Formats: sequence, structure tokens, C-alpha cells
Amino acid sequence: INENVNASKSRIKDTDFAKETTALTKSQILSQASSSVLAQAKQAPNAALSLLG
Amino acid sequence: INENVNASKSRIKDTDFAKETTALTKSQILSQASSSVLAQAKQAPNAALSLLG
Repeated sequence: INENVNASKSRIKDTDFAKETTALTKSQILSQASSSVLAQAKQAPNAALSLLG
Repeated sequence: INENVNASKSRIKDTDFAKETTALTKSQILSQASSSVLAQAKQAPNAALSLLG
């Protein structure tokens, strides 16, 4: 009962390192993509300066 | 809600630098055109002096 109880607890509680590492890397790339788009969005108002105003 | 409220505020309150710079330039040209016509207007009465009077 201890073997099976621990196995049940693992399916519920312990992490799946194969799926969690994939989720981490996806969150990293998404962070860099949002940071890059944020960098270009900061330069959007610069267009108004080119209007001689 | 914060983003859509800020976009709505921009549409109602923030200035369009493309449309406003065009309105500023048009005003500058119209000011130069009115000033020029005024200059030629000041010399209109000088014609009376040309009538030996």
C-alpha cells in the first residue's frame, strides 16, 4: 500500500520534468518576443517627431 | 479594461500629430498670405497722393 500510495501521490503532486522544462522554455521565448515587440513599440511615438512637430 | 479605456481616452483626448501638424502649417501659410495682402493694402491710399492732392 505504501508503494501504490506513493505512486498515486506522484501523479498528483510531483512535477513532470519533461513537460515543465518545455513550459519554461516556451515562457522564456514568449518573454523575449514580448520584450522585442515592446522595444519597437516604444519607438512608435518617434514617428510624430518626424512630422516637424 | 485599462488598455481599452486608455485607447478610448486617446481617441477622444490625444492629439493626432499628423493632422495637427498639417493644421499648423496651413495656418502659417495663411498668416503669411494675409500679412502679404495687408502690406499691399497699406499702400492702396498712396494712390491718392499720386493725384496731386
